[PDB]
Amino acid sequence: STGSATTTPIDSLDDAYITPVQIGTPAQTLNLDFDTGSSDLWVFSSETTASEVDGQTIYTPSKSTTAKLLSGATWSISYGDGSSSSGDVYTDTVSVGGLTVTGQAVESAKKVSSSFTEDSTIDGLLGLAFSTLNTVSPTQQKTFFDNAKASLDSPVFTADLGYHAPGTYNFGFIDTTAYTGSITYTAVSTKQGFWEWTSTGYAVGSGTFKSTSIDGIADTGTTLLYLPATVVSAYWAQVSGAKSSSSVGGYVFPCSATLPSFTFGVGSARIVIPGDYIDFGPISTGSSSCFGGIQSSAGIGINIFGDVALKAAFVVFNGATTPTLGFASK
Repeated sequence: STGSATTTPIDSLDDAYITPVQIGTPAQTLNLDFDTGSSDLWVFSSETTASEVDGQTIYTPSKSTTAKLLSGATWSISYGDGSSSSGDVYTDTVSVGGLTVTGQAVESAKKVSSSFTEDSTIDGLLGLAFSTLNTVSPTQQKTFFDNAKASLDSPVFTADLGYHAPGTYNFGFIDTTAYTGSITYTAVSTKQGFWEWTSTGYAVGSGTFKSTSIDGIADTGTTLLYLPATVVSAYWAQVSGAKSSSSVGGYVFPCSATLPSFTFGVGSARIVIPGDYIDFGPISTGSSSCFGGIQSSAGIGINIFGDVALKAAFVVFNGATTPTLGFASK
């Protein structure tokens, strides 16, 4: 089997991407944030505290003939941005882009934090990291991908995120028309439950490539590119007037600037992030100070190849017995 679903930016900054997912019988379609940095599939629901729902579409298990309470199971998750959610668990049929899993754990939110309530476009998350990070207790649950894997033509999914445009998540096949050149594969460590890999270095604009190992995670659920302070300082030093602002919470730059590209290494291959991808616009409405898309990972504890980086590539998440990550230009 295979699946193929279009993913669409939630706003004009590509802050996140939503992908329609069918849950239950008859189908209830919710728009979920596919997150390769976490491992819970959770949704706004008929159980979510009413004051914490503001425009989201909810899953109502009592209207699904295939829903079953997973008795005694609870979940609770906290994300890198400080947001959180928790609740109880149903199993139900879940389909993505024509690919169906029966008995998928669908985590029903009883509580969500403010950031989720305030984002009316995101009806929940679909985690695509390794199932060892799943938060369901006392019986840990599998991700949609892990459940689908044995049925897939090939044990892979691919992320093809657009810049200010829709893109695609495919399951079970590699679309050879979706990228240019060849795919370069690189080793993954699953020790922390992430799609963790080591970049071979970077370049700023037309500058020379610096060979240096940068361990980090491929995380579709993080907007920006978070890298070591040394690397980030070298980038912003090439932008007149750019500075790190503690009041704003990161690097800002004059909105009048033209940003340089940023290149990252994948083995001997190179992925180029155009300068425009690094512009996240005015810090507040009407400001002439703009927020940067490359930020320091210092104090996160991990480097994160978020959407800014991933959208510059066609990315293969290879979930074979020895997992690997592939990157191609597109």
